[PDB]
Amino acid sequence: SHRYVETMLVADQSMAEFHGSGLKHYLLTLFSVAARLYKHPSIRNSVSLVVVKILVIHDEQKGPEVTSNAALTLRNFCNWQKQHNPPSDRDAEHYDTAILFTRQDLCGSQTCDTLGMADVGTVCDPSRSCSVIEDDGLQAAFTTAHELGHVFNMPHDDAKQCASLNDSHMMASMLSNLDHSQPWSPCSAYMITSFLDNGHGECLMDKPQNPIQLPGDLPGTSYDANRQCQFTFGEDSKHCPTCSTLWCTGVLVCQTKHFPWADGTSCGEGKWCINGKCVNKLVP
Ligand SMILES: CNC(=O)[C@@H](NC(=O)[C@H](CC(C)C)[C@H](O)C(=O)NO)C(C)(C)C
Ligand SMILES: [Mg+2]
Ligand SMILES: [Mg+2]
Ligand code: NA
Ligand code: NA
Ligand code: NA
Ligand code: NI
Ligand code: NI
Ligand code: NI
Ligand code: NI
Ligand code: NI
Ligand code: NI
Ligand code: NI
Ligand SMILES: [Zn+2]
Repeated sequence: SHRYVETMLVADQSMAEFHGSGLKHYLLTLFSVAARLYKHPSIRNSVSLVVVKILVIHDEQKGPEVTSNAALTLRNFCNWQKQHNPPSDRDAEHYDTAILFTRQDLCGSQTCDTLGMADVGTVCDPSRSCSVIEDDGLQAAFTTAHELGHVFNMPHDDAKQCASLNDSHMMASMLSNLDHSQPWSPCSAYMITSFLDNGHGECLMDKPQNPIQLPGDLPGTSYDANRQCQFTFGEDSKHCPTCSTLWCTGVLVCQTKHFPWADGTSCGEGKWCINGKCVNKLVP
C-alpha cells in the first residue's frame, strides 16, 4: 500500500531574487532527488513524494518572517502555511506537508552551520507538518530528504533508541559519506514503519490529482559544474580544479563545502558523475 506525500514547496524573496526565472525548475530538481531517495528499497515502505503546490514569495509581506534563527523561521513558517491549505484532502491543492527554501543562512542555538530544521512525527498534522531548508546549492536535496525524515518520525541515527537496530545514512546528524547502496539505516526503516503501522500517516493514502511534473533527468543534466558552484558560493563563483568533491573559485583561490558533484554532471566527453565517480554514460 502506497503513501503519497502531497507537498507544497515554498521559496522566499531571497530565493526569487537569486534564482530569477529558473527558481521553479530548481525547486523541482531538488525535490526530484529527494523523491528518488524515498523510493530506495532500504526505507522498507512505498513512499511517493509529489508536488501539488508551489508558492514563490516575490513580496516579503505575503510570506512568513524569515530570519537567521532556524526554529523561529520554522515556527513563523509553520503558522503562515496553515492559511494556504484547504481543509479537506479532497481538494487537489491540499498538502500533507510544506517545505520552505531560503538562501538565508540558518542558525541553531550554537552555530550557523545548520542546514535545515523540522519537527518530529508531524506528517499528517496540518499545523505542524513543516520543515525549512537552507539553499546551499544542490545539497539542499539531501537536507530536504533528511528533514522529511523527522517529519516521518525518524530520529538521528546516533540516538539511544537506534543502537540495537544500527555515519553513512540519511539521518546522520552530520554529513559524512552516504552509503549509496543503503541510504536509510535500520533505525530509520523501523521508525517510519512503526509510525505508519500505528496509523499516523492516514492522510498519505490518497492519490494526488494533477501533481506537478518532476524532472526525470539527473540534476547534473540541468546544472553543470559552474552552475553548482554558483548555487553554493554565489554567482561569481565557477568551477575550479573529480565527481567526489566540488571545488569552486573565490590569486587563484578555490574553496569547497566538501560536497560531491551532482549525479549527471559532465566530467569529460561521454562521461559524467554518479555516486562521486566519473563513469561512462553508456554502461557495459
Ligand atoms: C556540514 N554541516 C552539518 O552536517 C550540520 N548538520 C545539520 O545541519 C543537520 C542537517 C543535515 C542535513 C544532517 C541539522 O542540524 C539537522 O539535524 N536538521 O534536522 C552540522 C552538524 C554542522 C550542524
Ligand atoms: Mg493560497
Ligand atoms: Mg592563479
Ligand atoms: Na546555516
Ligand atoms: Na553557515
Ligand atoms: Na534514524
Ligand atoms: Ni523582516
Ligand atoms: Ni549502517
Ligand atoms: Ni546577478
Ligand atoms: Ni557578477
Ligand atoms: Ni569544469
Ligand atoms: Ni572545509
Ligand atoms: Ni558518496
Ligand atoms: Zn536532523
